[PDB]
Amino acid sequence: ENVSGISAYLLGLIIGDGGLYKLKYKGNRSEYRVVITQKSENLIKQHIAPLMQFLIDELNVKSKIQIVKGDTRYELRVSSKKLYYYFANMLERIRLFNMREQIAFIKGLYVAAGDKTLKRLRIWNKNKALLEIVSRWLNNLGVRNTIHLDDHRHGVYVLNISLRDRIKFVHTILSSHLNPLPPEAAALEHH
DNA sequence: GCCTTGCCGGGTAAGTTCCGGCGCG
DNA sequence: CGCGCCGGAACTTACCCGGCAAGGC
Ligand SMILES: [Cl-]
Ligand SMILES: [Cl-]
Ligand SMILES: [Mn+2]
Ligand SMILES: [Mn+2]
Repeated sequence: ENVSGISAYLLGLIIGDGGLYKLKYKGNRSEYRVVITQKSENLIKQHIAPLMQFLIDELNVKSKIQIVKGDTRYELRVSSKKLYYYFANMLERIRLFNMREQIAFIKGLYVAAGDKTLKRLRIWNKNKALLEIVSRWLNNLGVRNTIHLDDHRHGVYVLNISLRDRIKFVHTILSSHLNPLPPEAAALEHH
């Protein structure tokens, strides 16, 4: 499914560089936000926003995509109870992702929280349970990896992908045409 | 000879929840 | 009155990045 793949990709970005927020305001007012932030304006507008917009249209979500410029980064934001729960329930059921969704999610998580040099293959996150799920998926895909506490200070774990399986990881996972290619993977393929 | 990877410090790119406003039953 | 989109941004915790050296083949 094209929509489930894009969805899993976006969830990867949300988990890695954004979030899902249920806000309560003065006067019993409220808001539900789907958020992805990124320093690069181009990435948010040229790569991420069009995918989100496709999803919004497919799901008949009436809300608009907002791009807010902040001091340190751009924010892509959709204010939508419907889209919020769509992603929050998907995240709840993450262990049940099929292979396609797994790969889309890993791509997204990597763009957001991965080692972009690709000299080493690493993903940082404070959620060990999350990295452990990804570890299992990678193993099933034949990509060896380890999880260690990379930063004792702030308690951020790292998922290190064995360079023995660099080709398999990059070609089979980052470069799968089953769903949107991460920018650096698209570049490699077009050379 | 060199690759790999745990480990750790460097200079910062994300995240999180406020605010005032509007719309609508 | 009770909720849910919009637009902005202040505030908080950094961001992944990259060097080093131990191990192992
Ligand atoms: Cl990438
Ligand atoms: Cl509304
Ligand atoms: Mn990021
Ligand atoms: Mn953070």
